[PDB]
Amino acid sequence: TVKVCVCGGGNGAHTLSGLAASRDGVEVRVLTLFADEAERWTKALGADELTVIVNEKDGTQTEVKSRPKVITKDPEIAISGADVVILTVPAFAHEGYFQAMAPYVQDSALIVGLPSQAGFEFQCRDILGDKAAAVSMMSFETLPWACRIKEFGRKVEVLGTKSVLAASLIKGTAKTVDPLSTLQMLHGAEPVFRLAKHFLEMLIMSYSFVHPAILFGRWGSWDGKPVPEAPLFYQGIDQATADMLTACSNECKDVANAIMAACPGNDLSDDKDIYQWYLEYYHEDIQDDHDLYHAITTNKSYKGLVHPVKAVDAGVAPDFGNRYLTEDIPMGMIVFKGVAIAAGVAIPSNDKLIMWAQEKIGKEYLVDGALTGKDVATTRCPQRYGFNTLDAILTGKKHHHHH
Ligand SMILES: NC(=O)C1=CN([C@@H]2O[C@H](COP(=O)(O)OP(=O)(O)OC[C@H]3O[C@@H](n4cnc5c(N)ncnc54)[C@H](O)[C@@H]3O)[C@@H](O)[C@H]2O)C=CC1
Ligand SMILES: N=C(N)NCCCCN
Repeated sequence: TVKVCVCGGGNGAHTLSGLAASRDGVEVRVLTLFADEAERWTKALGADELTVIVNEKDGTQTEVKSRPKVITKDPEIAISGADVVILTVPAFAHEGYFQAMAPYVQDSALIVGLPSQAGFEFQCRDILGDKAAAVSMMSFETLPWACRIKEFGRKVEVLGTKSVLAASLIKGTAKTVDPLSTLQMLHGAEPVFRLAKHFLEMLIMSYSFVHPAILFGRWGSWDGKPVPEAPLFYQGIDQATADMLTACSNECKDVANAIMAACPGNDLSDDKDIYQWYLEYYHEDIQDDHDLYHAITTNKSYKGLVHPVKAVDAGVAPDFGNRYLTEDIPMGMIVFKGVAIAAGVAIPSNDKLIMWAQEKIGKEYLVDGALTGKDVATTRCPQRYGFNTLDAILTGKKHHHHH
């Protein structure tokens, strides 16, 4: 039997619990530490099975029905004996699960971030301590599905499910169940999971700048004047924002190259241009792909997608807060900035974006190019956990003298 603990009670948690529990020889324990979400889910589901509606490419809908073994807020029941522990929650909830699982997680456990967001492994290492080197840490780029709960506890819809998805892996000393094939089995035929060469590649390939860039490209020098209605998001970018995304992406390559040169045996060559990335994973949706601007603006899976806005005098105004900034900055850009400092690589365009973004949401992470902001302890930059060197970042071991 493979024993999976699904952490969370969101769209993803519902879907993953639904899908994973439908597989033969799989036992699912749902863990959720959000107050009494666990009891609520339980009362709601009753004696029925959890239902997942999957929208196929045919336009048809397949119904998956299954039941988890237990739905609980008790980590001892959820984590003990678990072969795989999958965290599917907004990144701010990760700290709580790592803290809860710590004294119950076995050496052999595969600890999965679905999705991880940036700094997932640094946090995991810090919280689990000496147990971190034993377990394996798996980081997935994004969520496998586009999904929404329809009826809490008992029904979730997959609007679409990704064709391919990448994940990185830090192997522990303990032999886990096979990370890639086990995860694949839980998800079914799709996405077709591939293994990223190195976890830092996966972290950098998050392109945490993307959403901060887009918001800046449309609201950067915003004269305060309202607009009639929510402007297009991705499809609404101009040439300047495209260039900005190219600049940031290059800064990603810069950091990647610096690590490789300072640290032999760390293959980060799969860090590619955002433009080169778009064509790899959206080609069938892009009608005009001669450059990055056109690659993004003619992307058919970006149509109808608009900025978050709110009602103001004489029209509509950008709605910051959201998760483009409250997540992508502390759980994204800052982490990348932490690696950039450790590599010694300047990244003026990422910096430009951080400084602007944090002000919008009334947070402070970066000050004078240095990670000394008011709320820097709420981020996952490796420096926050005392991982200050590339070696510390890579291996999780601090230094270490010795009189
Ligand atoms: N289609 C989708 O739902 C997409 C979501 N994602 C990403 O995947 C991640 C998971 O997505 P969802 O499952 O939709 O997230 P969600 O927003 O549905 O998750 C809500 C869950 O977060 C936890 N939570 C909320 N407030 C909390 C609190 N203050 N303290 C402790 N726990 C709390 C609870 O368990 C709650 O059930 C997100 O980071 C999202 O950005 C990525 C692609 C698509
Ligand atoms: N890391 C990637 N390759 N893609 C990120 C998916 C977008 C999540 N906002």
